[PDB]
Amino acid sequence: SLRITRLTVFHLDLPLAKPYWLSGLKFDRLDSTYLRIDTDEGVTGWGEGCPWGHSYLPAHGPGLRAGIATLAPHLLGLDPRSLDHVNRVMDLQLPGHSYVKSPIDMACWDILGQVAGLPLWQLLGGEAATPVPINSSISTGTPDQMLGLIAEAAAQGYRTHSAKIGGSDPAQDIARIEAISAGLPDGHRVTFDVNRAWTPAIAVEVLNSVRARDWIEQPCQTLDQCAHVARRVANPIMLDECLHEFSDHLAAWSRGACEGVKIKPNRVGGLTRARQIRDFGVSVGWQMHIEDVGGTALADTAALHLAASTPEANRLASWLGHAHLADDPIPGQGARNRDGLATPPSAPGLGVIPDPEALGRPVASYDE
Amino acid sequence: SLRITRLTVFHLDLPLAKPFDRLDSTYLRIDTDEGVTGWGEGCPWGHSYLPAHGPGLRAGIATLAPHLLGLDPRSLDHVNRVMDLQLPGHSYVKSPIDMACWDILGQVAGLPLWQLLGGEAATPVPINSSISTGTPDQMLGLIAEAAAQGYRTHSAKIGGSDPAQDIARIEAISAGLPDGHRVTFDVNRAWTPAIAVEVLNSVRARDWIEQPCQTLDQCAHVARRVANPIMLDECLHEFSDHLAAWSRGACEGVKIKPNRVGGLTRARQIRDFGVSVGWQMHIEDVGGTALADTAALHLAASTPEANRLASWLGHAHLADDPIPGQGARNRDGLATPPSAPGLGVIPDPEALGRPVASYDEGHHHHHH
Amino acid sequence: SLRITRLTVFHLDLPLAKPFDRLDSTYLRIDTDEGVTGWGEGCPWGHSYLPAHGPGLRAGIATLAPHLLGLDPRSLDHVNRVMDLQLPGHSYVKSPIDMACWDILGQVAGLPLWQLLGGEAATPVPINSSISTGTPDQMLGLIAEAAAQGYRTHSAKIGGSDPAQDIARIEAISAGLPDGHRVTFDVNRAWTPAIAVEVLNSVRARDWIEQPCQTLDQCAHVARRVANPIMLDECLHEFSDHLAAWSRGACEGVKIKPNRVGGLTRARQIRDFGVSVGWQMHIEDVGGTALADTAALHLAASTPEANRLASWLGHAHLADDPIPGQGARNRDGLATPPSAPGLGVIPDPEALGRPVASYDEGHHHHHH
Repeated sequence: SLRITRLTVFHLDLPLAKPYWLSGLKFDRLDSTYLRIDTDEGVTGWGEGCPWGHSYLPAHGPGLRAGIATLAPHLLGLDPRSLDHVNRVMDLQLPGHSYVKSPIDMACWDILGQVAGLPLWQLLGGEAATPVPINSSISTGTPDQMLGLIAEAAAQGYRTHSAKIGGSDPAQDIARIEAISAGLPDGHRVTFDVNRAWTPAIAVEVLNSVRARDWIEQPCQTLDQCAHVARRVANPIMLDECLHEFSDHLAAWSRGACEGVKIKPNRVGGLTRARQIRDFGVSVGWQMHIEDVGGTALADTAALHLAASTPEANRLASWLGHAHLADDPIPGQGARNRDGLATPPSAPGLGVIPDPEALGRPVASYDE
Repeated sequence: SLRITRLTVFHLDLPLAKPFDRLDSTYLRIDTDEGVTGWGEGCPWGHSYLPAHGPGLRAGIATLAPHLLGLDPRSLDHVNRVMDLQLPGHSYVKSPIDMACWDILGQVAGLPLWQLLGGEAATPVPINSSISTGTPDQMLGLIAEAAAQGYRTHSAKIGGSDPAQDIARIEAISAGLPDGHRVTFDVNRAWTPAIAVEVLNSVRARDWIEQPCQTLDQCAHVARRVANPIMLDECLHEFSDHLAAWSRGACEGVKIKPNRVGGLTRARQIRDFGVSVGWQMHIEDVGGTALADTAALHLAASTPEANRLASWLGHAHLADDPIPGQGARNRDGLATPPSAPGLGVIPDPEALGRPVASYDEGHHHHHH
Repeated sequence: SLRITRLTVFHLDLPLAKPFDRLDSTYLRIDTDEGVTGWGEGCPWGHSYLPAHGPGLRAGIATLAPHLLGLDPRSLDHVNRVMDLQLPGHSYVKSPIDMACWDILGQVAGLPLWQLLGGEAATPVPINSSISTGTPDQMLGLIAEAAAQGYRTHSAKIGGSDPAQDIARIEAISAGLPDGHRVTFDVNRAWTPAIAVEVLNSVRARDWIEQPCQTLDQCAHVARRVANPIMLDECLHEFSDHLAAWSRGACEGVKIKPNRVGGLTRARQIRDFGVSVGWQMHIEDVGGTALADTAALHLAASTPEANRLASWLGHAHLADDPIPGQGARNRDGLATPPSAPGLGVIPDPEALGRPVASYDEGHHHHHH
């Protein structure tokens, strides 16, 4: 009886606070898509898809909007409360393209929350709007630079740190790892994030040279390569970018490839798909970072609802995308960082409402 | 801010239509502070079928009651976590509690359960018959009678220590089906691997065989050696058993029963897993009234059609009805779940009788 | 020192002969500074068949265009590496780009593509028919018609939720073939493992079964349990999927489609792997005009005869032809690739219409 009536697509140019200079490109800004879903009864949901550029994952801004175009005729007329059904239709009408699917799913969850009068964290089964620890991002440099950046991060109140390492020089990674692990303040945690920059050979060489037993995030490009490394080294392994769908998680589990995963809605295709993965992780005793790939506090809030509803023993720190942006299109809205922690809203649905006058003029609109 | 205020336990002596001649059923009413009230049923098929019995169910509620009081029943995963913390195992105890909390959530949301479980419609679900064991043409008599009733799937009970009569049963039934109709051979753990191998490799029929043997290991052994699709049921008590079954490659379908697996929250995760791996599923409860039948039918109706087989209605086997004209009933071999908010069945406490237990919150200045 | 100078994108609305009633095809012209010009086609079979759609293809070219400009198109592996760096996945986008660079390389070398892919001759390749689903003798009518045309291999479309009609289809078609002729049963992911096991073990026919199920895991399960050769297709998106299929022992053949795998450079590696492990292969594209058909036929013709099965020509299903009298065409159920340098098909831009996009190199002192 409830029925999707209009889909409206907006495009946001979001400059980064720290641009960086790629070898192939000055990586300057993010191409975010906001999606508004209107229904016949005046309940309206919002979703965000914002890929981390077009080189990070199988995802890009222009493809996201092109994907919505293709899906739009089929989403019109659906009951947005029947969430698994909406996902089935999307998967029927456009296979893959999980980055297209995530803001559509997110906006339907928003509608369902408003209709039920429940915040997303409660629909996802959580007892409370649990404050979720936020991790810092420590850029690559010397031993002394990164450890100075860590002391800076600790002063802002971060207690979990993502130290960015990697490159095909093993000896400087060894010196980075051993300095950072030995020079942490008390109670603080590091993850060493390699972001696929190692081959199995380099991974085996550095990790077997090192006394540190901290988390290693996604050392290699593929699951096969990562599972190879895991058999040969002594560190906990966190997987992330190689995990595109549920069957990849099933594969990671049966190989014994990891002790933790990151879950990111824009990688896996929304909150419906991300919740199934979360629940699987709980069942098998994974520890999990739950965040999105990038963009505004809109996407950040969606994933933090999943993070907060996740049991304490399985939940690790979240990352907030909007902390790295220089602009804010939804000021004072959604889940924000105060003293190293972020709390999701308890308002029905997603609890963040964009003003369309802050967003510019719609790039596309679809109705029937 | 919604809270559980009272738990009330009812016990129902239900005579069977075809006489072990009666069932011990437990009804559970859960009251809240805002006057929304949920119902659940747990009814083991005797005490000898599963790790489950009537007296144990009420002792389990007794054990769990102090911990359920004061919980938010909309927070369904949290409620399941507390129950698992406070009484490990005992999934037959937890099934009615989780059922009644789903009921509350649906009423609070204004949504029927099949929609909360993601389905697009109150889909009419095919019902299967139970054909009791006899001679070939005794059972072939009973199938024609069931076909006359409007059953299009049939569950024929076979098994024994004697291979020759089970061969004659299978080949007669399978060749002498009416057109369009399906038969499942339910052996119900009666075979050893040896007999299963001899029977199934002497037989031209390639119909479903439901749980040939006692254990997962034994069933996986049979499956490697025979040509039939294998359906698993009684050996699967939690999600990890389903994971083990998939990794062994032991089956191509599972039966999902809320009283075996610990309720609807646990059954849904299993269902979603089964859809992911391409299982076909019978979704039904273990026994009892149309209350437990309806809860399972909401899950069945919300399942994709490619993965959904016929349901079994327990109440069809009873002489008594405590909830007349209510819930999901057989209409020409189909059953449609209700589309009222929540479960869509409300017992009258006058039809049930006097409560065997009641559990309440108490004042701090109270004196006897 | 050869450089890409311009990329021009054309969009072609192609009506189907038998009406979903049209195809969205993309033609791509790549110009160089030395005046040698290459063409590619990418045409997904609707948007619902693979992770692939028309609008996404052009958005993908848009994303990739700045990075392709100024590359040497003779350096084919390098071109594929840049594309993989700049847009991960999206193999349907990359297929026309790689195709057009092969075209350039062939013209530059003075060699037809089948020779650059190592083949001794423009070998005439057997073509297979498509037999749409019906009754047994409907499909047996359509096979006799295809036999009259000169088809000696037939791809009969089967599948459904109903085992009994698929059994009757298979046994009639397989027994009622004309002598010398081959049938492949293409189910196209329509079966669950349960139905696949029941159907294939009820059937005397030992013909090819093409992709019974949705996933690699599900197909590997069926193969362990049945007697037919299994052909894999839609589940294989990159080289690592083919490696996984071989290590699982899931199949005895694969279909290779350039639009699924990311073009000719990726298809060749797969082809060479398949020859090494003793696979038999159908080599064809996903759909579209004789442009994409010809590119696939160059690969098919260069394949050893022991490993090569029949090709399918997409253009045979279209009402329109944008490139008349050109490329590889059916002659009595055989097709010979051209022996002109490169691809051996040059579109006229006047027959296509006005370009939907164009991308160019720009001067540094330029002002609007």
